[PDB]
Amino acid sequence: LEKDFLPLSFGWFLTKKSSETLRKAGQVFLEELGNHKAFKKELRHFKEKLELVSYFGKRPPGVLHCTTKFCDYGKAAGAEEYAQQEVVKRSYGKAFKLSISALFVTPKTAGAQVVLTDQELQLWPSDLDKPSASEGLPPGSRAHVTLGCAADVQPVQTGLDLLDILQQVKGGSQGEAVGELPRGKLYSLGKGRWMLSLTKKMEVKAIFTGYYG
Ligand SMILES: [Cl-]
Repeated sequence: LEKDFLPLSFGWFLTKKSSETLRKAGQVFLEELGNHKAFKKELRHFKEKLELVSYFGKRPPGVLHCTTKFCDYGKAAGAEEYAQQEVVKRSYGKAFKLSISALFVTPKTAGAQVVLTDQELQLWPSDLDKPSASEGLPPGSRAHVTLGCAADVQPVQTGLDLLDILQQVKGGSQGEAVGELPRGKLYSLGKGRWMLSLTKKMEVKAIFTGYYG
């Protein structure tokens, strides 16, 4: 009868090569964004400039990763429900490619938007608190890699911020780009929200597995 612990969370964990590449790309973005006059003009929402690398002080300590289901060893809602799925068991330990379409910043978080393939969507949970469907967006829209958080912000916030951004962008509030950074168009969504839409999507290798701490 004896029950088994679940992981702390399921997700795609980037290889060291991929993790370092994306981490470097994220840091260059914060450096460039912070230098951009359009960003400096609207510093209200955050002769001195703001170093965003310092602002987003809390970074993922290990390799970067895209979380599917936070489980807390079973103490999270729907953890056992998610973990016993056939597709989760089959995909365990398996290698995937994650497509990064954009990098974004809010006063709370910094992260990368992941656009899941159809296969990868099968690994996306259905019972997320405040899902994409709740905001008129397709499931898996809030898939992401967290690059950094403000001091009193928890990592789960990054998914909420991406969702909020995509609801702005969906409803035609994207507008025209305020400018351009090296690797894409820079969009200002107001209220401290910024998005860099990559000219060429970035691909990273990651293994779908369970994290225990
Ligand atoms: Cl979702």
